[PDB]
Amino acid sequence: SYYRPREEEAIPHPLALTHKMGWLQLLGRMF
Repeated sequence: SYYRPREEEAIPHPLALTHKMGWLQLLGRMF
């Protein structure tokens, strides 16, 4: 695991997915 402050889990949420999706692509575990 790693420190990432933005690291929320909510699939419906615009947490990063809509703006640029910078870290979901390397994370993959929650979505």
